[PDB]
Amino acid sequence: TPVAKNGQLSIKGTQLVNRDGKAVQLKGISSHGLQWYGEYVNKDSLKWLRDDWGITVFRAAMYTADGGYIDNPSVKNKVKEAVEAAKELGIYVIIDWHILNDGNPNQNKEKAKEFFKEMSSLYGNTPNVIYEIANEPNGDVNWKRDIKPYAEEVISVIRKNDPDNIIIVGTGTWSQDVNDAADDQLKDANVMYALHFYAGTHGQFLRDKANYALSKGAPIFVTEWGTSDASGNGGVFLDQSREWLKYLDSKTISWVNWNLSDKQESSSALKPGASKTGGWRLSDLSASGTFVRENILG
Repeated sequence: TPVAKNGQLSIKGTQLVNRDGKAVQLKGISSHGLQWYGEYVNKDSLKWLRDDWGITVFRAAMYTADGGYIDNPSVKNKVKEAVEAAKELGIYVIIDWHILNDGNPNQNKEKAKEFFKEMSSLYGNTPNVIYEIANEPNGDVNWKRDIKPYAEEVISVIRKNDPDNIIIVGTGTWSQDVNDAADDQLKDANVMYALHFYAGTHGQFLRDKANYALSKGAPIFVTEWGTSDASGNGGVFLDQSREWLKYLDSKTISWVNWNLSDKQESSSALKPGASKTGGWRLSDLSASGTFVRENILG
C-alpha cells in the first residue's frame, strides 16, 4: 500500500514525489458535500475503494457554505472519520475546505484558519494528509487581490503544526486560472495549485493555461474533475474524459474524480440505492463510476 510505500510527499520542481524522490501519481475520488452525503464516507466504503478500485487518495469535500461547516461545524467529525480511516488504510486523504457559494475565500477566512489550525494540529505528524484550503474561487475574485493573501495566512497557520505536508491552493474561475497563480507564485516549497475541469464543458483552452503554469514552474493537482459537464450533468462524456486523462498521465498529474455518491446526476459514481459501505456489484455503478474505476485499475 502507498504511504507505507511512498511515505511523505513533497514537490520536486513540478512533480509530486515520494520520500525516495520518486514521481508519484495519485488517483482517487471525492465525496460529495459531507453535510449531505457523508453517509458514503466511512472506513468500509473507503476500504472497498482501496481494495476494489485501487484508489490511492480520497478527498473529503467539506462545504463551508450551503448548509456546511459554517452553519453546522459538527461535520468536522466526518473529516476526522475519513482521515482516521485513511491513516488506518494507508491511503492519502485531502481535507477540502470546500468553498463555492462563498466564492471569495476571504469571506470565511477566520473560520478557515481556525479549522486548519485544529487539523494540522491533530494530523500534521501524519504522512497521509494533504490540505486543500479553498476548493473553488469564483466571482469577482482573483489571484493577486484575493486568493494569494488568503493562502499566505492560512498557509502560515498550517506550517506551524505541519511544515512539510502538501498544501493545494485553489485558483480563480472555479480553479481554472492557474496561469494567474503561475505568474505570482507563493514561496512555500510544498504548495500546488488546483486545476478543475469537466469533460463535457472544458477543452483545449484549459489545458493550455495548465501547460503555461507548468512551464513557469507551478505544480498542478486535479483535486476535482468530472466525466459530466460543469453542472454535473449531460451524461458521461467518454471522448473528452479519455482525452483529459491521457493529458494528465503525460505529465503525471494526480487527480480526483467528482463524485462518490448516489446523487441523481451524471457525475455520480453510484446508481441510486447503492450501499453506503461498498461491496457494490458492477451494476450498482453508474456509467461514470464504471469508467472511473476502469481508469484506476490501470
